[PDB]
Amino acid sequence: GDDIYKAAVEQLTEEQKNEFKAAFDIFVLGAEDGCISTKELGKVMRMLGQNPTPEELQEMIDEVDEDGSGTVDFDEFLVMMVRCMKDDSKGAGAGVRISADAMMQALLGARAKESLDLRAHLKQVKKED
Ligand SMILES: Cc1cc2c(cc1F)OC[C@@H](NS(=O)(=O)c1cc(C(=O)N3CC(C)(C#N)C3)c(C)[nH]1)[C@H]2O
Ligand SMILES: [Ca+2]
Repeated sequence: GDDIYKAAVEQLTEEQKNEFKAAFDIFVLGAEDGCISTKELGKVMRMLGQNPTPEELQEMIDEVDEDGSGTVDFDEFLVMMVRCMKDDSKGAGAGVRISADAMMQALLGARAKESLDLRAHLKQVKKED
C-alpha cells in the first residue's frame, strides 16, 4: 500500500518483524497455501468476540492484498499493522473494527508484557515524505 507503510515494515528489525511473524504463523497454521484467507481471518477474529461475514471479511483482505488473490501473506500482514496504528486503511462501523494489537492478541496470546506497559504500547513514527 502507501509507501509510508512499506517504509515502516521494512524498517522493522529482526526482533520487531518476529513479534508480528509469530501471529502470522498461528494465523496461517496448516493453511491451504500458507496464506491468510477469509476462513482463517474471521475464524480468528470471532475468537476475540466478533461476528463478521464472508462478504465483509473479503473487503478486509482485499484492502490489504498485494496480488489480489483474496489472501494476505506475512509481508502483507505487517503492512496491516503499520497502517492500523494510523487507522487510514479502513474504518470501524461494522460492529467493531480490528486493531493490530487485538487481532494478534489471539495469535500471539492473551497475556502480554508490551501492551501492558504504556511506554511499550506504541512508538512514534518518522515517515518524512
Ligand atoms: C487478513 C486481516 C485483515 C485485517 C485484520 C486482520 C486480518 F487477519 O484486522 C484489521 C483489519 N482492518 S480494520 O480497519 O480493523 C477493519 C474492520 C472491518 C470490518 O468491516 N469489520 C470489523 C469486524 C471484524 C467486526 N465486528 C467487521 C474492515 C473491513 N476493516 C484488516 O487489516
Ligand atoms: Ca493474496
